[PDB]
Amino acid sequence: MPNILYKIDNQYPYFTKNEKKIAQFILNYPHKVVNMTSQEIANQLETSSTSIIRLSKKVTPGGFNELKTRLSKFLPKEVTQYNNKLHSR
Amino acid sequence: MPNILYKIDNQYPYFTKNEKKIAQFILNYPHKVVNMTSQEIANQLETSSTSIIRLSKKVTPGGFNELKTRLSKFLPKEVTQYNVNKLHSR
Ligand SMILES: [Cl-]
Ligand SMILES: [Cl-]
Ligand code: NA
Ligand code: NI
Ligand code: NI
Repeated sequence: MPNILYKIDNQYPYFTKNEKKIAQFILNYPHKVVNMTSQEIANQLETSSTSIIRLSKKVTPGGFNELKTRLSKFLPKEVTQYNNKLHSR
Repeated sequence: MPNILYKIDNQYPYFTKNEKKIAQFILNYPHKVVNMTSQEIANQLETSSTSIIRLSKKVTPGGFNELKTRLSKFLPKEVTQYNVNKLHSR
């Protein structure tokens, strides 16, 4: 079974300085990322939205939407009824 | 300021299967947790009280009781006097 965080962690050392900044953010704040727009991430990291998109496409074919989808699989499931579902994105 | 739920949410993906079970319960039922013992949580989750204590110490140095103290800061405050608030109990 694939694991996007495993991939990013192990590819990380060969990324550019800017790619590393974005990747480290993803690895360190994977929960926060899934409910952020690319523009929001860019402002937080003092980079461009485009850069967030390009690194997303580098690590997964479907880019930013797919990165968030994939991340969400490794986040906590949410309670459906308080007497479970995939984490939101 | 620090936020223990923020920490657990963002560390969660790298935890072991058992740690994730415990952490998901804390994240999903944080109010329920503050008035449970580690043995009660263990029985709910079909795991060991020691594993609850270990996960607690992993996320906060004071362990299980400190976990509950920190959680209580993010729970509703309770009414001190009913006249026609205080830190949530632990
Ligand atoms: Cl690894
Ligand atoms: Cl978060
Ligand atoms: Na970071
Ligand atoms: Ni969440
Ligand atoms: Ni209460």
